[PDB]
Amino acid sequence: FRKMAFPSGKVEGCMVQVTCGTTTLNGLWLDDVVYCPRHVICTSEDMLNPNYEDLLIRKSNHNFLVQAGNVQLRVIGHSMQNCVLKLRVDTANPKTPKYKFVRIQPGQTFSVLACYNGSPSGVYQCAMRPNFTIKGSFLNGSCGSVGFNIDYDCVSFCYMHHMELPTGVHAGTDLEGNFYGPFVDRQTAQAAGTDTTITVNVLAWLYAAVINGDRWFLNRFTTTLNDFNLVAMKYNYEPLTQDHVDILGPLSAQTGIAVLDMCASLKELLQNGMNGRTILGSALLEDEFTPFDVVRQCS
Amino acid sequence: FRKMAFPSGKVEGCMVQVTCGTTTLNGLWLDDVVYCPRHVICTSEDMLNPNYEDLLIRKSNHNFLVQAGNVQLRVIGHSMQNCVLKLRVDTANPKTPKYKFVRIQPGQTFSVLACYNGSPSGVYQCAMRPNFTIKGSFLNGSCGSVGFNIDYDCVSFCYMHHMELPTGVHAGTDLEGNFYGPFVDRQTAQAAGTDTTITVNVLAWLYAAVINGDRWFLNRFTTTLNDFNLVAMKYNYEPLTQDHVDILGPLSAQTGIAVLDMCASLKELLQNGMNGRTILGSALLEDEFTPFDVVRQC
Ligand SMILES: COc1cccc2[nH]c(C(=O)N[C@@H](CC(C)C)C(=O)N[C@@H](C[C@@H]3CCNC3=O)C(=O)COP(=O)(O)O)cc12
Ligand SMILES: COc1cccc2[nH]c(C(=O)N[C@@H](CC(C)C)C(=O)N[C@@H](C[C@@H]3CCNC3=O)C(=O)COP(=O)(O)O)cc12
Repeated sequence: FRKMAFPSGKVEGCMVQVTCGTTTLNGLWLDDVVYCPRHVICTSEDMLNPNYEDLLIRKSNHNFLVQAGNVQLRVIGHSMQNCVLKLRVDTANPKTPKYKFVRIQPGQTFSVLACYNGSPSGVYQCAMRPNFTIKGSFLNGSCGSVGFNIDYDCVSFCYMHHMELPTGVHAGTDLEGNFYGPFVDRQTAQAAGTDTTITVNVLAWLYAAVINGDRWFLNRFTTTLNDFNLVAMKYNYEPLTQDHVDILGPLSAQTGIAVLDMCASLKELLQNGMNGRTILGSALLEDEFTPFDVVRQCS
Repeated sequence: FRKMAFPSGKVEGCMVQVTCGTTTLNGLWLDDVVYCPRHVICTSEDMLNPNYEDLLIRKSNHNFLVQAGNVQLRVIGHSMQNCVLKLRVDTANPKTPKYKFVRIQPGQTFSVLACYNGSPSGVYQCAMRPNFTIKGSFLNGSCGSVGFNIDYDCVSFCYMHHMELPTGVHAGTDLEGNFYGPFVDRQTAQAAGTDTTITVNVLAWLYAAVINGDRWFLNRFTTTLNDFNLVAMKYNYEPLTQDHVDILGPLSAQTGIAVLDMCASLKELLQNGMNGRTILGSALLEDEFTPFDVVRQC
């Protein structure tokens, strides 16, 4: 069991660089539209509190340099959707995959393709925290890098990178430019809310352990969803949703362990601790594997 | 600071499916040659003690089914290099990157493109352990998946997957077909030698933790290289060479913590444990980041 990203080639073929003045960021070239963070239009001093609608009115199509590698793509239109700039270019990307734009929920994981000046640098898997932060790895010049999932050659884009909080975590938008969480694209220290443990992913990990024959923590009690949720919040664990119960279904069926029985097993772990014992080799409960992640690495 | 693999697009364009009989696995298509593990020619019976050269001479070009996506490539030749079968096809792969075949040293890292039926499934980073296994994530059908590094648009292939040991770790060959370690491509339960921890990599990772504003493990003390290595070897850590010390230079210069200062930190963490704390989110001392790995990301 390890953190595994999706193959990045279908997204690599869509990465370009977008420059305004001296500001260069990454953009996403799908069909004949390039998506990138709107603050590329900002000067260093417009950034503390920018008037983006005002800033954009001064810009023209020919103020935008879009480059696939060193090849220029002529910009023939521009609009602002929330915090993302949409640049219509004169060439449909021949490497455009089947795609959708999706807004993910806390807990869901995705692969990040870290890029600089339109050139891929690395790929790794992140989880969206309950406080709408990701624990990423980004340097200057990374903005506009995207996060994604691939389901049957269809690339679901879910994240575009904008910001590093003072705590070192990262924040950004979906591909419609709506931030995850309560952050804004300004040059300003913002703090995320207190983070919690992703309960649905911890349960998936317990299912993963059972599948591999590590099952001492199973007990003979059960619980209601509401009773579990109330206890979970006293341990800094996220409450479960009906959708969380549903995506645990496959693992529940595969192991024969009811979701609410596994919750009662987790509940006992929270009230009593590990007592010097390990699960899948570890003394800590892992919370960045989704049920889908567990199914993927077991099937 | 997280484990990050190279982007895999240049390799994805090389993965094909290879079928001989009722065995299917992955192959790597570069120019007009397809590389895959040789046991794709074996039947259930042969697997116990296969005389491979004997079994190969009895195969024809038309016994090999190579599929690239949905298109089928026609084998026009075949040979064996150690545990790797080389299948010549009549079509050159347009997506062939600039590439080299390299054999990595233990402690060095690479990216693994896990593939099933010639279709890429996931990418992650591994390190060649000192006992020549890797701690990967591979299921049935993953044989022929490859490991690689990328330096200035040149892909260096170093690993082709063959086996999962009873202990759950993994083993394979370089692209010349030579196994890493004492393993053999027969269907037997094989054990590796005792593993040790990659010391130079643990130090790099401690330097990585400092760079990211975590310092709770440092201390005022210092140690000599030999006195460090005595303690390190007692804990089944690999010895630290003067080359390792130099390789860590950049990280030492950036953080202003001398190497042998960090060694004293590691020596204390080994003698005192981690006392319930975590470093970069880990309860355990992590050894799968090389110095260059840290630098490239930091
Ligand atoms: C407001 O005072 C602060 C105080 C304390 C902490 C703070 N953090 C930020 C911030 O994050 N600012 C955004 C730009 C704003 C307009 C949203 C930014 O810097 N994003 C980077 C990615 C970053 C760079 C390093 N690691 C990353 O993740 C880009 O890539 C685009 O900027 P570049 O032109 O490429 O450098 C401001 C700030
Ligand atoms: C009694 O014998 C044993 C006892 C105890 C442990 C054992 N382990 C193996 C082994 O690993 N055997 C190789 C083939 C031999 C001939 C080298 C194999 O099974 N390789 C997999 C990838 C593997 C499969 C699961 N996870 C992976 O990483 C392929 O991909 C090709 O096989 P498939 O055609 O896909 O089934 C044999 C064995």
